[PDB]
Amino acid sequence: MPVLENRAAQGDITAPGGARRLTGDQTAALRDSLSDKPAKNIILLIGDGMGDSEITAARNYAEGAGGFFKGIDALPLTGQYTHYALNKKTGKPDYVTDSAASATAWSTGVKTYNGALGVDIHEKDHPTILEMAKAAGLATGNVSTAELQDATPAALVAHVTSRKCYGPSATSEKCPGNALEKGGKGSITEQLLNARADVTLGGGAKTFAETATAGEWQGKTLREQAQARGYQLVSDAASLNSVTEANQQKPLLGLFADGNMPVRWLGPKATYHGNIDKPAVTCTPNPQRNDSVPTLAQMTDKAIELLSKNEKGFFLQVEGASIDKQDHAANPCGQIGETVDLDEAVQRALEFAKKEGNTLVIVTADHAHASQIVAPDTKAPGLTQALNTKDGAVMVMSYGNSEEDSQEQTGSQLRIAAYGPHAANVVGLTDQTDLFYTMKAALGLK
Amino acid sequence: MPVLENRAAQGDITAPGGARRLTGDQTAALRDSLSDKPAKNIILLIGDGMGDSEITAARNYAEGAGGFFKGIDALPLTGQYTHYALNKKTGKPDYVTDSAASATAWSTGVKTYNGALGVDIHEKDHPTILEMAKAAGLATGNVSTAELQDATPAALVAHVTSRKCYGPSATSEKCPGNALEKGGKGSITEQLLNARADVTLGGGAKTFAETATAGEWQGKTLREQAQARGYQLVSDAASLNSVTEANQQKPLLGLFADGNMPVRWLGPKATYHGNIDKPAVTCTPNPQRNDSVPTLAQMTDKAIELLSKNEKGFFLQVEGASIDKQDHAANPCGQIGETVDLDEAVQRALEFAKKEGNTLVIVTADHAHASQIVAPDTKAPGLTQALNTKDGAVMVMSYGNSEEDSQEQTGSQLRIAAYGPHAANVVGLTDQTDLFYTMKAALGLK
Ligand SMILES: [Zn+2]
Ligand SMILES: [Zn+2]
Ligand SMILES: [Zn+2]
Ligand SMILES: [Zn+2]
Ligand SMILES: [Zn+2]
Ligand SMILES: [Zn+2]
Repeated sequence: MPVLENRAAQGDITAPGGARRLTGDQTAALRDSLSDKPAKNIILLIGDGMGDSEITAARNYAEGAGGFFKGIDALPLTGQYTHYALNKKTGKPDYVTDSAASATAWSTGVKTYNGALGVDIHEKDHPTILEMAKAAGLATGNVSTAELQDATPAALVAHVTSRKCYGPSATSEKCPGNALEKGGKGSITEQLLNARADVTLGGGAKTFAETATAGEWQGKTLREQAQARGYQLVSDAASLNSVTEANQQKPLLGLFADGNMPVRWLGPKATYHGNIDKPAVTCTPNPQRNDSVPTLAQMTDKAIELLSKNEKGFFLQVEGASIDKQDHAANPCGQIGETVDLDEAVQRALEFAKKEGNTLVIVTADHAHASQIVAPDTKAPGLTQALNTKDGAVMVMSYGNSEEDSQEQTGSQLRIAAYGPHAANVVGLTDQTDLFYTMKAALGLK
Repeated sequence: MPVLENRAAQGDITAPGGARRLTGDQTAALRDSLSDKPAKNIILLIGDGMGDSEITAARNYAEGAGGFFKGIDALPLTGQYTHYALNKKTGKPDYVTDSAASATAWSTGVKTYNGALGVDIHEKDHPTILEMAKAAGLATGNVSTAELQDATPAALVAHVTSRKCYGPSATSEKCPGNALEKGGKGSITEQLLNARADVTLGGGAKTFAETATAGEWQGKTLREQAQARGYQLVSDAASLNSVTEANQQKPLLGLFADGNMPVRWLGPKATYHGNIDKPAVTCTPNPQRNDSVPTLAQMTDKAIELLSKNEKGFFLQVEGASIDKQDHAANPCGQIGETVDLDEAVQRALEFAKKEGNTLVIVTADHAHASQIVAPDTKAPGLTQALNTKDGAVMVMSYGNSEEDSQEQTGSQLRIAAYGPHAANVVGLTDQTDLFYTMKAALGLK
C-alpha cells in the first residue's frame, strides 16, 4: 500500500506539462491502496479548523504553490465530509458546528449541539471510540497542542453538557448536573483522570491545580489526585523522552504548558487594508517555542513508541490545535506555522504506518474556518495581510467574517484523507459521524 | 462501474448513526470503480466558482444538510486540485487565478497569466483539447449558460492575449496582435467560428452583430458569416429540439440570449448585517427563465444525443456559468439556483455514461469563490443574508472579501470528482493542468 511520494509540480511551471503533479496513470496505484483487512491500529490526526483553504495557504507559503506537503498531501484516498451540528431545542441542523459538537460526532457517532461533549441533544452520554478501544484491550493515546481540557482532546474522555466545564469550579457553576458534589461524573479534568488512557500529552496544567469538591480525593488538587492514582507526570521534553513504559498500571500524563502549548511562528495580526498599507510579512520562528517543550511531531513519535508495545493494537488521536485559534485571531503566521507543525506529525505517523502495514491513518479537520486567499490588490472590508512566500511572490490572506475580536469558523464541507486498511471509506461524500463507524469497524470493535 | 446512488443521511439526524451517509464498507465498490480502459467519450462539467463552500451552501438550502445532490455528489472518485495562475512578468505563481487562466490550464495543459486565453506567458498558442479531439475525428461540443465569448467556453476555441477581445472592435483595441486586420487569427467570436465544434450552445448573440474588419467575410456581420460558413443557427428551445443532425457539414450554433442566459432563481442581494436586520429569504423561481429558453440540462441532453452519433466518440464541455457571477454579485439565491441547475445537467450526463460504459464524466470548478456559511448570529463587516432552507432552519451566507461592487474569487484548492474509465487520476492532490493530460490520455489523443 503506497503513500504518494511526490506530487509537487514535476518541472517548469511556465512550460507545457511542467505544473503537472502526476507522472503517469494512477489506476494501478489506487487498486494497490484498497484493502478491507482489519486495522490493528488507528492514528487519527486533526487539524482544528484546517479546511481546504487553510491547507492551500500553508502550502503556498511554506512549499510554494507547486510544492507538496510530505505528510498532509501524501494520503492517497481523499473525499469531502460534512460536519453540521444540531440545534439543541429543535433538533434541526445548525450549519456551523463548534469544536465540541464536531469532536463528539466522530468520537461517538451521534450528532449533538454546539458546546456539548460526549452527550447527545437530550444530554445522554454515549461511549467514545477511546473508551470502546480501551474496553477491548487496545492501548489508547490522546495528544494535542491545546489545553487537554479543550474541546478536541476532551470529547474522547468526558461527557459534560458544556465544553466550558474545565475543572471543579467552572463545572459547579456551568454543569451542575455533572458536578461531582451534586452526584455527577465530574468536570472534564476529573473525567479525564478517570478515563485513564495510556498516553495523554498536551497543555492545560493550570486546571490541574484546582481541588476536588468531593469524592475520594476531596481537598487534593487534581495534580495530587493524578499522582495518587498512579499516573506518571512529565512536564518537559527530557522527562518525556525518559519514559519507557506507559500502560494501565503506569499511565502517562504529560502537561507541557499552563494553557495551550507555544505557537511555532510569530507574525503580526492581519489588519484593515493591511495588504495595501503595510509591507509583506515574512513569518519568523517563535523564540519561546523551546528545546524544552516537545513538538507535536515529538509527542506523536513518543506516543507511537509506547502505544506500540501493546500486542492488541492501539488507537491514537493527535491534534494540531492552534491552526483554529490563530485563524480566529486573524494571524496568518500563527495559523500557517501550526499547519506546518501538523504536517511533521502526519509524516511520523505515515512512516510508522508504512512499515507496520496494519495502521489506518486519517487526516482531517473538525470544521472549516475563516481565512481566504485573495488577489494581492484586494480592497476588503475585513482584516488582510500580504505574505512573502517560498516562491518569492506575495500571497494575500483575508479574514472577513467578523466585526468582533474573533473570526468565525465556517460550515463548508472539507477534505478527509486516509491511508491503510479501510481507507476507502473516506472517499466520496461522507459525514463526520461516518468516521466513528469507519474507525469502529476497521478496528473490529463490537 | 457504480455511481453513488444514495449518500443522504440514513435516518434520524438526532439519533446514533442516523446522520451516516454510508450503509456499509466501500472497499469493494471502489475496486469496481477502477478502470484503465480507454474512454470513448468525455463529458467535463464545470461549475464556475463552485468551490466546496458553494456546493455545501446549495446542498443545505435545496436538499437539507443531510440531503444529497443526485448529480454532483454521486461521483465516486474524488480529490482536491490546485489552480494557481502565473504572474506574466515574473513567471512566479499568482495565487488567485481568474476564469481565463484556469480554463486555459485544463484545456491546454500549460499555466498562464490571468486574462489569457489559449496562450502561455510568452503569448504563444497551444492547442486545446477540443482542437485536438476534432483533429482526431471525435465529435466536439461546447455548452454554457454564459455568453459564448466568456472565458470558460472561449478557452476551448480561441487564443487571444486578453479575454476582453470578444469581437472585431474590442480586439483591434485590446488584442492588436490577434486583430484580423493586423494579420492575427481574429477575435474570440471569429476564432470560435473558425474552430467549428459540431455543437456550440450558449448565450452571447450580441457580439455576433459585429462586422468583420477583414477577410473573406469583411463587412458581413458574424451572424451572416456563420450562416454563410454553413452553421445551423437556433435561438430557442423548439428550434433546438428540431435539430436532428450536427456535424462538420452542418455544425450547430445555438444563441439563446444576447448576453448571459437568464438565472434560474431570484432573490435579493446580500446586505450589511442583513442576517440581523432583515428577515430570512426564500428564493423564488425567475418568471423570465422561460419555456422558450432551454435549460442547461436540456442543452446537455441534446448535445449528447447529437455528439452521440459519431462512431469515434466525443468530447463535451458543459459550464454552469452563473454560479460565479451570482457569487460576485453577493446574491445567495442566484448562486444556489445556478448550482441546482448544474446538478440536473450532471444528472443527465451520469445517466448516459452509466448506460454507455465508456464515458469519463468529470465535475469540478475553475477556482474557489467568496461565499462562506457562518453562524446565524454573526456580525460581519461584509454582506450577509439569512436563508430558509429545506430543513426548515435558517442558514446564513457571508461575502466579506471586497469593498467593491464585486466579491473576489479565492485561491483555495477545491473538489474534483469523476466517474468512468481513468477517473482514478482525479484522486488525491492534483493540479488543474493534470486534467488536460488525464483527458488527452483517457481519449488516447496522440
Ligand atoms: Zn474546532
Ligand atoms: Zn481543538
Ligand atoms: Zn474554533
Ligand atoms: Zn471562473
Ligand atoms: Zn465561466
Ligand atoms: Zn469570476
